Amino acid sequence: LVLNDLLICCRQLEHDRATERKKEVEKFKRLIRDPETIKHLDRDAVFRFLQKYIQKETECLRIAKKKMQEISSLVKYFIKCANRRAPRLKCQELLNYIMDTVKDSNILLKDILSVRKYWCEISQQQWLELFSVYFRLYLKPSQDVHRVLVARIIHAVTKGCCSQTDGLNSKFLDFFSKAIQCARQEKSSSGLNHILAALTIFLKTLAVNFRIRVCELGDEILPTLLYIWTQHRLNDSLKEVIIELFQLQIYSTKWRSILYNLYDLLVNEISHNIAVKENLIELMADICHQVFNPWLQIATQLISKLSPLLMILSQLLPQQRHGERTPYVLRCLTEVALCQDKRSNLESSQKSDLLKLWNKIWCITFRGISSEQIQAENFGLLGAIIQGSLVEVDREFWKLFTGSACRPAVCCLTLALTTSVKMGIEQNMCEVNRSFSLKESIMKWLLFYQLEGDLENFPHLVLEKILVSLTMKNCKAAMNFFQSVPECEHHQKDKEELSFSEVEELFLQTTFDKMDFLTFSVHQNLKESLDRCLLGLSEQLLNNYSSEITNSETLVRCSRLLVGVLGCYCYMGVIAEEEAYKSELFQKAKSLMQCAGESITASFIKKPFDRGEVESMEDDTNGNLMEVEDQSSMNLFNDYSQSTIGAINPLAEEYLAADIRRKLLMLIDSHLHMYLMLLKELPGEEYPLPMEDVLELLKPLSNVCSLYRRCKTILNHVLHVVKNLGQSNMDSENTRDAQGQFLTVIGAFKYIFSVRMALVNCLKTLLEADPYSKWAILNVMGKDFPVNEVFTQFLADNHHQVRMLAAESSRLLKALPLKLQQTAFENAYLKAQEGMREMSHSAEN
Repeated sequence: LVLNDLLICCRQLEHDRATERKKEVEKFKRLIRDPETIKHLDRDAVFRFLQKYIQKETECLRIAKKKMQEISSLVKYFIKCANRRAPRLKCQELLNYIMDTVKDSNILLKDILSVRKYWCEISQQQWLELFSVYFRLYLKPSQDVHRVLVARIIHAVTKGCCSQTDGLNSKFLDFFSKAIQCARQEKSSSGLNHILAALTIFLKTLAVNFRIRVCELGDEILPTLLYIWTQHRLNDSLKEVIIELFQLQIYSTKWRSILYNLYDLLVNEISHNIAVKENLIELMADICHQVFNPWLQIATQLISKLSPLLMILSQLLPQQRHGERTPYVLRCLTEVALCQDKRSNLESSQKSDLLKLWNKIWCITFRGISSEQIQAENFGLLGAIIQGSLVEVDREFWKLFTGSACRPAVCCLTLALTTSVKMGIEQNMCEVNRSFSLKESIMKWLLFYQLEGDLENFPHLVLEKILVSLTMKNCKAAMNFFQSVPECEHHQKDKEELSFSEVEELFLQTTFDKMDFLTFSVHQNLKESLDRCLLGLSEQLLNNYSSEITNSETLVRCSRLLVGVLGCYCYMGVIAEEEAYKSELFQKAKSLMQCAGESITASFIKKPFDRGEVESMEDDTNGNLMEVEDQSSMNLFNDYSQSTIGAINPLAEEYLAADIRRKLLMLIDSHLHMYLMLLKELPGEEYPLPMEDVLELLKPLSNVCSLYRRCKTILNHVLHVVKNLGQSNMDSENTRDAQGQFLTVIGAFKYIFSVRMALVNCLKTLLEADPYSKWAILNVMGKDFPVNEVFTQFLADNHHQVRMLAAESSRLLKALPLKLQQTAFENAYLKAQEGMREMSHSAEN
């Protein structure tokens, strides 16, 4: 046993290069069972799992002293060693992975295998992962596996994920890039460099970024072949140099504009339905670059005509509307005139009209210069549009999109008629936009609109009941008529097995309160509401008993349990007893245990992002439990009858954790005093994470509660210290972190001693190296409401800040932010209050 595999390991010496031809299979067989050998690997077979490197090449690479399958077999053997597959073995997964480099004459068998080997390894580390460059060197070389091409992005992820690291100006690829951009294939996966570039983008000069762009572009422009790459291409400067181009306006961009020239007709290059334009939504977004780089009429001229050509400017139209505000109110007519002709008549003209309607909407806030002639023409078109008055949908959009020209009301007929919400709940609001009273002139409209409200009998309306309710003016003429009207349906359709979960039905629940409690006084009708209570009490237990399928709808139903309160307001504020008192015990445990019920039970970037997988995308089932947890979140939301269910729930939640990360997510989602162990979740949990994960990102919201609390009073900070020790002690590996730890400083009074109610030396230390001074924001609170010697201390800090500024290529242009705009930021704090010494700093200026 102890030596049994050691025999096989001794046999691995005999399964080394010479005699290997059998015992390796026998090992692979010994592998094929190897009882508790991974346990021994967790015990002594790590060395075997390491011999699974160490002996392996000693078997293999020594035997390696045609027929590449031997490697592939050895690869299989490794893959078999890998097929331990519980296994981790990062060292070989480095070294053997290093050994899995070319440069370890290869079968390239690690190509997906390392990629395969990249999942929870790349959970753990990189270290350098400099072999990314070797890999980069590898792809830089001649032979074809497009595998590396996106697998670059893996290395990029390897940097881009936990690395807190980058370098070489990403230049090697960048160098290769335009080199590749001479002529090549395998580009879209290879486009992953853009991501790497995007990844690279951190805290560096867009100038430093600016190199290759048009360089690819025209060379790029020649082929379309993968729009994906092209899209992938379409990305970057359309942010980055857009980040450059969002800038100098306030602050070769012409060449970029020239590079953008390449776009201008690249618009024309579009073959495609609106599909190319649809695909060009990005390019439309990229066209927003073209917005203001002044051509808007040349667009209207490019809009001079045209069947699909309609769609283009039509597409372009919203982009024009969208990509900024402030086109020419002069050009408005130029559009509006051009718009007048086109937008009306076609099957497509609707989209144009919708755009025009949107453009019209876009015209609305367009302001400052009044000639209403266009508006009149529009008001004329307002008829001419309302003249068309026949559509599937976009009129629903176009409606207020026309109506915002105010928002005639002659179509309040169609509003009373709205059964024929998409427009309406808006258009009605757009109508309710007239006044409390104004649009109401027909006394029948409201119930007619409530008869127009017989259609959904539109969850998007969540407050539009009050919007529906807006006509009362204390008349209450139709008041209860509609109230029972569905309440009739509420009875009239009453079935336990029927469709249309009561969500939408309960969606009327406080709509009454959306009239009166909007405008006991509420609790009077609570029965007519409590009708929903049973309606709510209708479906509750069923899957709550069942633990079977189909409850996604119910989850979707339970999704409305996310109608929230969480603050101080009239309207949703009115929802509270309309919810909370409304369900006192109703589902209270009934929902609750269902959680305890739930309790026991292109993607390629996730090799590193298995943690991101560990973050996010795992499981739809119990996403309900999440939806439940969300529904459960109401408890906390409620927590300011049957509250201790919440207390139970955490006490329940307290139990232990893997998908319980999502529970740990819930663990955040939170006596509050007594609740301290709610943290104690993290206390193991965080400690468990060596956390290449963002994981404590949520910890902030948790710490937010910790804040919302912090002897009995004590350990939380003491823990949250460890939370800080999670970082300050870490003193490394954020790229992210501390922004909440920054936020943590609210309520100012060894290892943890210095920080507690000071901590700012970190905030001081927070200054220089970051996404550049990510922390720089954190300046804001720094003194933000101090006391005097505190302000003095704060000054001393402000000094210590000014002091901190000391330490800070274009890293100076970075220090320009990084010392300076940061120190300039350091001002902005001084921009706050007092104890100024204000330009006594600017003495430094």
